[PDB]
Amino acid sequence: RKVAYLTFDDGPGKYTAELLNTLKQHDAKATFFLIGANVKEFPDLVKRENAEGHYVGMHSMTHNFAKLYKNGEYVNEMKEDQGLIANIIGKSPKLTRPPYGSMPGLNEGLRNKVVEGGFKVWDWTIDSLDWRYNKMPVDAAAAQIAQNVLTNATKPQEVILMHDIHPQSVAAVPAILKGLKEKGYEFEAYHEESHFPVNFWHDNRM
Amino acid sequence: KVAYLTFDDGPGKYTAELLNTLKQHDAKATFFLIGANVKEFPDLVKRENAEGHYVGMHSMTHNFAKLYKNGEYVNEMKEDQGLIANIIGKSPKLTRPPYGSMPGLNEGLRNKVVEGGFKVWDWTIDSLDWRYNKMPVDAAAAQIAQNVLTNATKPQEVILMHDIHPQSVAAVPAILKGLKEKGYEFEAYHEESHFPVNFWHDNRM
Amino acid sequence: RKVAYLTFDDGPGKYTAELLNTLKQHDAKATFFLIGANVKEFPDLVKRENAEGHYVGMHSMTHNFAKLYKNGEYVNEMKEDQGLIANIIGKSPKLTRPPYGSMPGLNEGLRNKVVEGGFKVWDWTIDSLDWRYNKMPVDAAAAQIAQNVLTNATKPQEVILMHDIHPQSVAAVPAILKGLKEKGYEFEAYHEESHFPVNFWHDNRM
Amino acid sequence: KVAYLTFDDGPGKYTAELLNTLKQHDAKATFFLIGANVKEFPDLVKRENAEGHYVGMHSMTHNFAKLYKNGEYVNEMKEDQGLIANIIGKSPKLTRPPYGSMPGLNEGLRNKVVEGGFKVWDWTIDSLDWRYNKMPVDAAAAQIAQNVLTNATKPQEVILMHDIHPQSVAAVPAILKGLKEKGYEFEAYHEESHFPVNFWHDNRM
Ligand SMILES: *O=[S@]([N])(=O)C1=NN=C([N]C([C])=O)S1
Ligand SMILES: CC(=O)Nc1nnc(S(N)(=O)=O)s1
Ligand SMILES: [Zn+2]
Ligand SMILES: [Zn+2]
Ligand SMILES: [Zn+2]
Repeated sequence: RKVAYLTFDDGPGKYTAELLNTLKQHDAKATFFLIGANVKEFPDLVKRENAEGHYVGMHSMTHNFAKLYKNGEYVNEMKEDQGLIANIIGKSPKLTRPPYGSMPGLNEGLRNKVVEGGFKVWDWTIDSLDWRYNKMPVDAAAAQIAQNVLTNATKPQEVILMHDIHPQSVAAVPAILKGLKEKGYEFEAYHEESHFPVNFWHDNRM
Repeated sequence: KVAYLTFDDGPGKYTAELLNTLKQHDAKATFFLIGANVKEFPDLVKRENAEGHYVGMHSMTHNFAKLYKNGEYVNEMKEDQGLIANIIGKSPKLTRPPYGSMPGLNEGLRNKVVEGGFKVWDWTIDSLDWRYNKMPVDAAAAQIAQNVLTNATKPQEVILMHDIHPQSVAAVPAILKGLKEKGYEFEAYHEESHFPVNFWHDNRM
Repeated sequence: RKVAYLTFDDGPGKYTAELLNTLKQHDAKATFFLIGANVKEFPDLVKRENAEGHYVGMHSMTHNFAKLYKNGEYVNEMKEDQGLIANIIGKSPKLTRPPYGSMPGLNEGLRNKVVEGGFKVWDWTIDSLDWRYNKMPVDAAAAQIAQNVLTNATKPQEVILMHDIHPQSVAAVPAILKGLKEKGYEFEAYHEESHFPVNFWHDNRM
Repeated sequence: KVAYLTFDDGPGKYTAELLNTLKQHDAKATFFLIGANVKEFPDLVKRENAEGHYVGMHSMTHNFAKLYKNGEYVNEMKEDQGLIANIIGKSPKLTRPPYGSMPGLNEGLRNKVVEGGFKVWDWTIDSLDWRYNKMPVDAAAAQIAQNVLTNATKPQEVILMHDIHPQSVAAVPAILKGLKEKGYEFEAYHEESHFPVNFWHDNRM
């Protein structure tokens, strides 16, 4: 049995909504890591993502490496975010997705507090790199970002990294969805009850 | 089968001469105008719209830094619209980016344009008139025409030309006769007829 | 009457020679814009690029936008860069390729000095974007770089921008020669005997 | 079909018993060792080569930022190779980058690795042994075995495992049994047999 966990980072944003509709059409559930500023300006998008079966998770407030990691504000920022997410969906999500990835910012110090505070941390196994295709016709970048993801679905579980704040990205996801599904994947959201670790540090306390 | 003639960087001194050649061939075209040329040639603007041609927008400065690296595009395009609306009494939606949307019109600016209510048009055929500048008008023109005819192949096509260069205006009469024999029709843009023609393949425009 | 002007920027470098061989294997000629620092340290690659029929032209000494344009060193650096190249190959090439392209750095005033100094200036009609595919498998980067270039060869002449100093770039060169050839192109170097303008300023003085 | 067992981050506590199970099933493997563990367990290092396995480098600091943002990868690999040679009297060339070559081994570094004479190896199969750390070894080993077995399809396979974890070494016995049933042979790397296995698909390594 194969499962493909789509994750969309640094949202929600102006393309988020159209992306929410493409999932709807393929009966496909997904996972969202949101920056707290976008949580404030697009709050109906949060509830929609949630109301529609997807996991809503944290991605810090500032998305700033210096503040997150060298000053150690990761746990604070993820908490404050969870605050906003909760005043909006009525659950405190515990899973977080570090800006720029846990490697190497989330040192053993932070990782210890990460665990002390109740949070889990996801990285990914597949980097669509969608956000680097910002300089070409959109139908074409989409086709490449799709090829990028399709040709790396091998392991029964894969955690695909995307960004819902870029048009080429959302444009890709249809081709992705068709493909993985015909490769035998199912498109599930993260489930806290079902947690398993996925991080660059091999640290199975997250 | 439809062909859309487009004329950038005007109005200017040959625009008059050009408007007549279009009149005589019962040909409607499209004009993307610079604000300062709109300020200086308001007569030509009134006539352009008067004669069935579409009147559209080509910014205020035709300045690459300001439009794209400073994100003034939608600002300049809009103030340009004011200028035009004060002369023809409608506010046009269609903009043609100086130097084209690629890549100056980033995903961000492309939001603001969509949000501001504008479409964006590029072209499919570059007459390349600017190569034959300050050159014998008809020598240059026959070549400008030759460029255009031989890249006319697709059912619809949009043609980049500049009515501020004499060899360009000179190439127009011959282009009209050649494209009709290819089975095209010579139309202006219609806002209700809108369809996307942009390098980004961005169908929100 | 289809001609493709392959151009290679920031060279020469550690992948340049392999590229020179693929070119000889497909008996195809191309154009090289070179950085003076690379001129000096790979001088035998300059002499050979020239020796094998390709055009050798200048790409400045510092590839530094502030110095080239906001200080107006373009003409200077392009003449000094020429100086080195002449001392290796014995001709003073006329054609320059501005770092980051003439738009917008090469203003009315610089462009004046350019025309005054005898030089010509080229940009391109296709940006392969090769240099951006730095963060994925190389065989896969090449393929996208190839489709990027193959799907934009439309005009009778096209000037293709590439960098001979990245591995993914030279790997696309094979696939590209294959595809354009059956799309009807011939691979020539720039000949100053046959110069014509190609720039963003539409300035046919250069 | 040939199957290449690799063991990272060692030697350590369980390396010895692993070596008995390998010797016991007439099985040859590949060990990528860390310089501090080479200094601490020379008899294991000495033993590993002596029993026909390959001994390779997995860095000096297993520290992602030093290796790749500071380009100390080659340096740490050269120094590690040294420590290792002082024990087995040859200098190995095959390295296994901590955290895999993607994406920390840039074109710049991949150059230096090729210049310095080294190859680089990633894996085909990730045992995922690290998930079941500090867990019931019985269960953990069983799942770990399955993980690997359920991914044995390609004629050649390079498997990532860690001989510093009890659950991994415990899994090895059953892994050898399943793959030996799928007709695999269990070879060690040989440098004169080298072929590229890296995420970059850089066939210079
Ligand atoms: O989508 S995010 N959280 O902005 C990113 N996480 N890692 C990224 N890129 C690199 C190079 O680390 S982006
Ligand atoms: C974004 C961008 O401008 N890329 C480049 N344009 N020309 C380049 S050069 N001097 O290496 O060939 S890079
Ligand atoms: Zn992010
Ligand atoms: Zn213009
Ligand atoms: Zn390791």
